Amino acid sequence: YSLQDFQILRTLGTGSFGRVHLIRSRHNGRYYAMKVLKKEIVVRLKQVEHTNDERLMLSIVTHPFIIRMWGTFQDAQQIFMIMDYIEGGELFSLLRKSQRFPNPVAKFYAAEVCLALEYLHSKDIIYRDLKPENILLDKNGHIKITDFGFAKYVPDVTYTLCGTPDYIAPEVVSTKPYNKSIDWWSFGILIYEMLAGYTPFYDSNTMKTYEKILNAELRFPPFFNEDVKDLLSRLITRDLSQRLGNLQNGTEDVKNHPWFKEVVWEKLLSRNIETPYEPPIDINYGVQGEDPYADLFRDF
Repeated sequence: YSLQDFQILRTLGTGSFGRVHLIRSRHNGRYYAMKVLKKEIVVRLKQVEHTNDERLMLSIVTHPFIIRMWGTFQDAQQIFMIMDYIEGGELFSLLRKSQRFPNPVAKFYAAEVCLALEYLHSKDIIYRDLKPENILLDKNGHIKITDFGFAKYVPDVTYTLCGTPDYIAPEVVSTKPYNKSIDWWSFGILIYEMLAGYTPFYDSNTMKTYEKILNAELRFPPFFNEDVKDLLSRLITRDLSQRLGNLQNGTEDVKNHPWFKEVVWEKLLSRNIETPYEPPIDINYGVQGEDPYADLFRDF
């Protein structure tokens, strides 16, 4: 893969480390998104590691519902990340534009997220940053989990406290070692938000938030059907001996919850099912003097 192997079409957005672009392969006329990161910056911001670790993760994970990176490459001043081109937007803005989601819609999305989590987990890889913001929807309405900046290969336990305040689990707020089960806590919060419009322990200020998370009652809105109320009740628990996903049968207990009875995990996993919504219709790359950073962006 090379910069001449494609033809830039337009800027899709402006990241902190640089733009990203809409590109067409000039070999098969396929589309991708070029995420460009200026090395000069990545390092000014002491963000080298975080950047390489994402590339690795993306190199060792393949799933219908996990975004794909077909490759990288770099010139003398920035790295390039060729990635799936997702048409459809982010589950977050879809949510806000419609206050709350209804049981089945939420159920669908949860089901696909469950599947990718099942995968990641079966390889001792935990995600760690489950928000509606990192879930993108592609043209046909399916899901694509993005940003694997916080995913780590965790065979036993880990420590690093990261993620997003509301969707975070207790054992992380209070610096304890944790396995992949935090992912199930966050999963429960994603579901609560798709159905309520808000997170359960929200609070404009951070610590006030780590507070409730740590010491607050889980109260459900009335229209919540029992099932969801039960699932969320098992998912969003503070005691890991009872939290779904961390039990004798791992993912199976989540996949087998009543709330997911009419779900053929097999049909869904093949994208051979129907979707509840289909989304609708300087810059000097190539330069190459000396690169003081090469030593750090070698795998690219």
